[PDB]
Amino acid sequence: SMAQRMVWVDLEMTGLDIEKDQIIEMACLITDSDLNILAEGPNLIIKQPDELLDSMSDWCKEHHGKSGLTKAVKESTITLQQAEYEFLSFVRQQTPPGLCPLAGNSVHEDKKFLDKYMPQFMKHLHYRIIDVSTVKELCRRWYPEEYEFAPSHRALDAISESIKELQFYRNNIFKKK
Amino acid sequence: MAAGESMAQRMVWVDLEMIIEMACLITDSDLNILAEGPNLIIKTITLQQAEYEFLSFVRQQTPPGLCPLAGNSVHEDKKFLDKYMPQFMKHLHYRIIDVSTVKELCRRWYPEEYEFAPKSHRALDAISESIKELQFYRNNIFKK
Ligand SMILES: [Mg+2]
Ligand SMILES: [Mg+2]
Repeated sequence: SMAQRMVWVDLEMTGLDIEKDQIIEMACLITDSDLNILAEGPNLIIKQPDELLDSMSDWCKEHHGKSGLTKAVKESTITLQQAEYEFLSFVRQQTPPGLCPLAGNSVHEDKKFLDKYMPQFMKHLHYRIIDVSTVKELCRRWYPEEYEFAPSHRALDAISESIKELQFYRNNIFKKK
Repeated sequence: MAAGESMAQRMVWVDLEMIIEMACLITDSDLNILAEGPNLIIKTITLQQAEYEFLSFVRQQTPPGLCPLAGNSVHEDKKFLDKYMPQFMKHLHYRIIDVSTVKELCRRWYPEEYEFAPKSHRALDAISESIKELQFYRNNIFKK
C-alpha cells in the first residue's frame, strides 16, 4: 500500500552543470501505485545569487525569463536548507522511510541534483526510479500511432503533465485486464 | 518508415561491474542485437583509450545525439559515464531506457505476470538478461 506510493518530483535549475548550477524551483506530489494523487507537496522557488542567474545559458536565461521564474528567484527568500526542510517533512509524513521511488520525466537528472543538494530527502527514498521518459521512448518505438496522440517550464505544471503522460501510456499501450 | 528512423530508434545497451568491467552492444527498436561493442577492463587499458573505443563503436552504430542508453538501473551507469566518459555520453541522447522502471511498473500493475519475469557477474551477461527482461515485459504486459 504505502510501500507502493510514488514520490513525483520536478526541478528547475540554472542549468545542467552539476558542478556549478543550483536548484531554483522544486515541486513534489505523492501518488499511489495507480497514479492517483494522494498529496500535493511544497511548490517552492529557491533563492539563488544574482551572478549565477546573470551567468545562465541562453536557453535558461530566455526560458526562465519568459516564464517569470528568474524574477521570482530574485524575489524569493527561501533558502535551499528551508526548502529541503519542507520537502523532507512532507515526504516523512507521506511515505515510509526508504521504500518509495522518485518519479518524473527523465528523473535521473533531478535525482543527481537532489543527491548533491538535498541528501537527506533522497535518503528517505528508495534507490529505484520510475522514469516516465523510458515509457515514452518505448511508446515512440513500439506504438507510434498512440505516441502521436499522447499529451511553461515550471515544476508543478511539469510534474502534473508527467503523471498524466504516464496515465495515458497505461491507458493506451499497456495490456488490458 | 522514413529512411533513417529505424537507425534513430536504436538503443545503446551498456553495463558496468566493479577494476571495472564495461560492456556495450546495440539493438534495434525491437531489441534485436545488431552489433557487439568492446568488452573492456579499466582501472586492461586506460579510461581515455576505453572511452575512445566505445565512442568509435557508437559512432559507427548510432547517429549523434539520437539514441539512448539502455540497461537495468542504467541511471547509475549514466551517472558514472557522464563524469568519466563524457565524450561517449555526448554522442547519446539524454533520455534513458531504464528496464528497472518497466520492472517496477510490472510489479505494481501486473504482479501475476511479474512473478514469471526473468531476474553471472560479467557485464555482457547482465546486458543479455536486461534485454530478455524487457522482451518479457513487452510480450506480457504491453498491448498486443
Ligand atoms: Mg520534467
Ligand atoms: Mg520544466
